[PDB]
This record gives sequence, structure tokens and C-alpha cells, in this order.
Amino acid sequence: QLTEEQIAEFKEAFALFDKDGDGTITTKELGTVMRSLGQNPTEAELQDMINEVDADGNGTIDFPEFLSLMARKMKEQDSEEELIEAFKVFDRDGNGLISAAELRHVMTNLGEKLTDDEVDEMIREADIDGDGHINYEEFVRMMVS
Ligand SMILES: [Ca+2]
Ligand SMILES: [Ca+2]
Ligand SMILES: [Ca+2]
Ligand SMILES: [Ca+2]
Ligand SMILES: [Ca+2]
Repeated sequence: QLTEEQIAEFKEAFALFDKDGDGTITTKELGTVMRSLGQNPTEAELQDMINEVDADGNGTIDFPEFLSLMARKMKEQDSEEELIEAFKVFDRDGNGLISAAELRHVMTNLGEKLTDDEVDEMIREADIDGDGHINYEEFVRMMVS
């Protein structure tokens, strides 16, 4: 499941939070890590963050809990990065929007020679804000559906 080196890496990450090395991250120690990086969440906000990760409902995060989450997160990241890469290719001019001209061009490079009507239908179907283009959120919402 994990190598010793992965474990060690994860333990080093856990230690950043576990300011006192007691084997748990509290809402308070989370507050320290958030603050050091420029956020100042309320105790209510910290409690939600801990509650979302705290499996045994004991109020703090232990290493198996942290390890479990970071496996989740690292999957999510590999999913996301792929969606983002693909979007950026589709958006040839980098402007955050995939125009129909871009979509047609890249489809031609993917083996499909489409008409303007066909590509306009693809865009209509997926467009949410009405602008006749596809932004990242729109792009993701279609891809994962
Ligand atoms: Ca601690
Ligand atoms: Ca806040
Ligand atoms: Ca716990
Ligand atoms: Ca574009
Ligand atoms: Ca749009």
C-alpha cells in the first residue's frame, strides 16, 4: 500500500501540524498552520475542517486519519491535474475560454473533422453561462458527467 519512504514523508507532513508531537492535530494546531500561511479561520471554521477528517469522532486528527485523507487528496490531485492539462491544450490562446474555433481545431487534431454546426452543438450542450464558449468549470462539469 505504501513504502517506508512514503510513510516517512507523510509523517514529516503530519509533524508540521502536530506542534507538540502528541500524536494528534487539534483545531488549535491547525489554526497555527493556517495562520502562518496567511489565513485566520474562526474556531468554527477549524472545527469543520477537523470534523471532515476525524473518523473516530474524538475531536483530533491522528496519523491513520491524516494518512487516509492524504491518500484521498493525492487521488483528487491526479484527477484534477489531468482535467487542467486537457483544458489548457484545448484553450489555444490561453485566455481561459475555449472558443468554437479552438474546439474545432483541436478536434481536427484528435481525428474528427467537424462542421461549425457540430461544434456549436457541443458548446451549447455544455455551456452554462451562455457565452458560447467553454470555461474550466463548464469543461469539468461536462467531463465528469
Ligand atoms: Ca498535537
Ligand atoms: Ca473566515
Ligand atoms: Ca480522531
Ligand atoms: Ca481561448
Ligand atoms: Ca460558457
